[PDB]
Amino acid sequence: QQPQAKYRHDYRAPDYQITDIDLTFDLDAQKTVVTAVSQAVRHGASDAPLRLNGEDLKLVSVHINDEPWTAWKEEEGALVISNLPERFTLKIINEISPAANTALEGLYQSGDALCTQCEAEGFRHITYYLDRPDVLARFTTKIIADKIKYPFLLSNGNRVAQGELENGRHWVQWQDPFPKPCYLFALVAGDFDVLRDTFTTRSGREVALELYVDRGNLDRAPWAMTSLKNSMKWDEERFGLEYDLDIYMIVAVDFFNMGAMENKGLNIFNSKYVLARTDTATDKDYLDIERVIGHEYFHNWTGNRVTCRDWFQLSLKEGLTVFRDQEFSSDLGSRAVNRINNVRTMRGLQFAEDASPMAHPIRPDMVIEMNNFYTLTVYEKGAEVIRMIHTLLGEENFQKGMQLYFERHDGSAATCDDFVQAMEDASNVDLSHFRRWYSQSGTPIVTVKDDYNPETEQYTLTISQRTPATPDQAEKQPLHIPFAIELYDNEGKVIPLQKGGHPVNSVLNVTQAEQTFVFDNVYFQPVPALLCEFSAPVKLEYKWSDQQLTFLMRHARNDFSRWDAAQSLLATYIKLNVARHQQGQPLSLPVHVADAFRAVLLDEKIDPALAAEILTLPSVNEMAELFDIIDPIAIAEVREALTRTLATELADELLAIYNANYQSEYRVEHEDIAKRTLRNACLRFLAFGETHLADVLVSKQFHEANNMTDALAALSAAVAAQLPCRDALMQEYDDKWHQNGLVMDKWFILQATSPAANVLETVRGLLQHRSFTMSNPNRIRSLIGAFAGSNPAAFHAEDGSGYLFLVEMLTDLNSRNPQVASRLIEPLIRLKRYDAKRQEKMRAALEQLKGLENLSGDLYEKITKALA
Ligand SMILES: [NH3+][C@H]1CCc2c(Br)ccc(-c3ccccc3)c2CC1(O)O
Ligand code: NA
Ligand SMILES: [Zn+2]
Repeated sequence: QQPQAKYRHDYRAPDYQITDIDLTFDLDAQKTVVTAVSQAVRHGASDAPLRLNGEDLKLVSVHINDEPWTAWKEEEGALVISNLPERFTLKIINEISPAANTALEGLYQSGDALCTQCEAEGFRHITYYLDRPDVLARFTTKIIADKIKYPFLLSNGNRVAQGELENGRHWVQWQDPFPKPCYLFALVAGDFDVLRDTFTTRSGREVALELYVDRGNLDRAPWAMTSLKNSMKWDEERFGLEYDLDIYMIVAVDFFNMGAMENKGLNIFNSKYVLARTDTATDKDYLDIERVIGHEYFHNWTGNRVTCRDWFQLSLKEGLTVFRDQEFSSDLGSRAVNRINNVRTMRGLQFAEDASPMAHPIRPDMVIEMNNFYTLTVYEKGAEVIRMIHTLLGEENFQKGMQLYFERHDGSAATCDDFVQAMEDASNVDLSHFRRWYSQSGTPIVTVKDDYNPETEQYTLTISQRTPATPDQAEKQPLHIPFAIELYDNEGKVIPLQKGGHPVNSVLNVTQAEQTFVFDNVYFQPVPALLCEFSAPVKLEYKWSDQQLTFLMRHARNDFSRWDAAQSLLATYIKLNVARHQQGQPLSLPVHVADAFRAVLLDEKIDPALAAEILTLPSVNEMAELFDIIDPIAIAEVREALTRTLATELADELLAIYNANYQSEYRVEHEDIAKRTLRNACLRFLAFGETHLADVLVSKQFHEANNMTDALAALSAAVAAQLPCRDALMQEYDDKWHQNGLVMDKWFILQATSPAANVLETVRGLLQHRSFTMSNPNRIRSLIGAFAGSNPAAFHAEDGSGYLFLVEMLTDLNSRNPQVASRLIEPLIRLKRYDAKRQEKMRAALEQLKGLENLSGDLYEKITKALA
């Protein structure tokens, strides 16, 4: 029987608490023996039994105060112990097999090392325990292993004991003084190179930093170490927070499902977010390592010192920590580029999730498998909700709320409501209506109409809002939407906002279904910038003219507004030509639209970081969100045709800007990164010029590149334009990098996203490639996931071959690695967005998976919602 769902309104405090736990591991890959001594305290009724969670455990013994216990019974996923006193010592001994753990949750094998992953509910795969985040205990961990095979034995906290044994075994004991929920426990055993450094806090605490990597990779760790130090200094300056322990350890592992994990004092990272060298890593990799390193470090306060009362409160730490890593990257790098890409993700990927059968509020109300809810909504929309609080309060009040949040809840497990109340009490801003953002799903739609009265010199905005019903909620109500505006006159000068002789704040409080806002002393009919900086996560409906948008592309004060205006301009003609493609007609584009992008290329006063993003066309997933019914083949071909048209009309300007931004020296510095993004944005268009010219330029950049950023941009362009040099370049890349999995991932992504007519045939053949393996999540997502998620034109082939391919892959991964399978099934859940003939084939595919033997709960939850 598949699992029953759990509901947020059923939360009840635990009948039993555990205050301290002493763990002993006798490590072995085939068999590990765990001994756990816990000090327990009963808070519930005297006749309530102790219910411990446990999965795939071989129980060996159960003692209460050293007495072998007889009043216990094992049930599905639990050990139930009865007739207990109010205080006692529980001792459990059980066995596990890390070598058989292909799901990568609990204690498992990563190559030759042993490591753990315990969030959300993985610790119960190690021993019987109260595997819930509102139980906080002080841990002490003793590890015993073969010295030659496992010379390094790591756990949370500080080393407090160590010894050697006979038969070549040794041991180390660790102690972590901060109580924690078990999902923050970590253990690592293996042989590593160690990069060691130090960081001194502003108050004088010296912290030892230790980065563990595979033998031979010390020259790939310096940037990660630098990013850690940068994270520690920034948190002090911006939030006034210092690290609270003596050591900070990071371990890079090749086999990892969840990107990275914030285990107290012992983070475990996917190698993709640690290792970097200029010849193997791109600018995006460097900046991703920075953001992930920061994200995990910032969890030390927003997550660890204050954790979650229950898993429905996940956004309490993830939304706030994402917001923190966004501010970190924005302060240190380009704020405009960070915001633009964060908005592309919201519009392009999160809106669709909110328009799917899996839609949920940032604080879910119902969950079957908690691992299915580490989502764009909980993370990305969660951060937008935090940012809206920052917008309503301001930086000063916002930090006051942070400090009150920590004062009240440091050392406990809190809820989302606790956080909002702290911000409300500290700032004196009423957030009662704002709380609805936590409980209501779906994307609000904000409609705006304006009117200028020359007689009275008044400008009136009539703003309405509505949220369409979602599969999970039939009731929707208006929200508190912060709506930021700016009014520009005929010269591009900002018009002061005022009413009745008093200034009016530029952040409007849109709180009702319909409302009017009147402004005085509007001397000239203005051009509005609406929803500035994406001030709320909503869809905007305003009948722009092409001239208003090109005006904003020229005169808007904030760089984000200039990019946003260009997106609105493109959207109108993306929709035009998709309709034309469906009727067999070629692309049509007014002359004045191409000229607006010509002016961007030739504007010497525009930040090249911004110009590069305006010259980056929306992705196929961003384009899909513009349509009621997705035609993935028309979207893909219209994107190419638009690229070809602009490449021909702007050929001369593109080549000039491309040559002007050449850089002989390669530096990982934001100004250098910006020029390089603008150069490679021009290269995308130039690849679609005359064949002989494009093939020479692309091949030249590939062979002369002194860094992987420029080499991969050329290789990507050769695949995208199907240039004659493609096959040769792709073979050289393979011949050179086939032994480096991280570098080959980029190669698989290009194969899976290729516009070639035989892409599926090539993808299937790559299942036997020397660098691919179904045992590594990174390889799976780079080839299979990129195909189903990032090549919808091929995944949605009219013959249904894409659906059948994915069914085969998921049949394997459902038994091997359900967590990775659940991420790969997401393209099938969106069937209702497509045409009826495609829906029929996709339902048939879901029905096949629905009838699998040993269907995991991960897929059962999604399949059930999809077929409803
Ligand atoms: N608590 C863990 C859960 C694992 C997880 C998943 Br699943 C998906 C995305 C991220 C992540 C998001 C942003 C930056 C870096 C990483 C994480 C890491 C985490 O949130 O620290
Ligand atoms: Na900055
Ligand atoms: Zn996180």
